[PDB]
Amino acid sequence: ARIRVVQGDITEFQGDAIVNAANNYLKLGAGVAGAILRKGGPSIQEECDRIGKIRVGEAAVTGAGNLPVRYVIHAAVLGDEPASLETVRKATKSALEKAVELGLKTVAFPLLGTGVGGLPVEAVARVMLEEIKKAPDTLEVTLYGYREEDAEAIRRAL
Repeated sequence: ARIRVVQGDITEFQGDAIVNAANNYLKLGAGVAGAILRKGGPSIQEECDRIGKIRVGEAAVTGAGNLPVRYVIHAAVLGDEPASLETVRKATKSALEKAVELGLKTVAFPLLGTGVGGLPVEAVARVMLEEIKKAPDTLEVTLYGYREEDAEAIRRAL
């Protein structure tokens, strides 16, 4: 895979899709998921509802409403199970698996598990980069740090 690192609002990403740090109930509540719902519109939650609960570690795909991107890949990092580097690794792999299957060429990922999940940026960046590097070169993953120091931490892990 190809990798870019930026600092900013993931909802403004211009590409094929963005990954949402989701709970397995696919409920857009706390975190940026709330901003995603806000800017994307209720259609995102509606599609999530139609899908129903999934298992922590898995991912689900829906449209992105009014977001510049086409899809929102919901990576379930916590909920019925606590966030951990293990759930982060699994959710990342699942999100990537969905991206490849849709033949996407540009997808943005946040540091899964570091928001509501409360996991450390350095450890999460490491785990996610290991999984991302296994993806095909046809896919370019943009990692978003919500603070400049987070983006800098991701770059140090490259």
